[PDB]
Amino acid sequence: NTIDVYPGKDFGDDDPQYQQALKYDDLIAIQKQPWVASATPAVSQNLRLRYNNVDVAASANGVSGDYFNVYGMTFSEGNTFNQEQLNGRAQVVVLDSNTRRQLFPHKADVVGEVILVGNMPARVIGVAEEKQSMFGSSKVLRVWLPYSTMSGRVMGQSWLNSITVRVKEGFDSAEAEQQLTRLLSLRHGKKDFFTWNMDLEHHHH
Repeated sequence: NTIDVYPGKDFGDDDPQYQQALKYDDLIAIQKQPWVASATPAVSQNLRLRYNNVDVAASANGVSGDYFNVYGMTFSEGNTFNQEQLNGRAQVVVLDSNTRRQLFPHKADVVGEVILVGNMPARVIGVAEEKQSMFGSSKVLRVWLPYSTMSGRVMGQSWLNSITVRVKEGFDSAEAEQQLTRLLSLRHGKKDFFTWNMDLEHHHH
């Protein structure tokens, strides 16, 4: 009914070698299948975070900030983006627990710190805790900014977190998922991704 496609083998696989599994050309190929109503990517930008002498690759996502709820992430410090930050395109950032450890190993509190997100300074407004979330903790360094702040900023190189494929009404969704899987295995020469098929009504994330 809707089918998510994810890179790698298991939930939580965002290691470097999996980030490039799903291609824009794959999205376009899916989009042309006759059983597909629509197919949408979720995209991160890879950039570098700079704080003092730390300079590290990270994946940044622009989110709408009900985002943390729907994935089961809570905040160990600070909070999610408020309405003015979202409307105002504010230069503010939420850290994952890996990023927080990397940049601020010693600090008791990091809310109010400023980091460079690529070439854009951003005030840290919270730290998200991923360990009890749907997919567990990241294997890489993740940050989140307001979607509006990210839109039109070419902050770095994009990769596909996932592709969500809506199946046309009345089509057999198990067979759809099998066709999707054949299509992509053939384009890749292997099964380096996995799928999660569900009721549109349950796709709350």
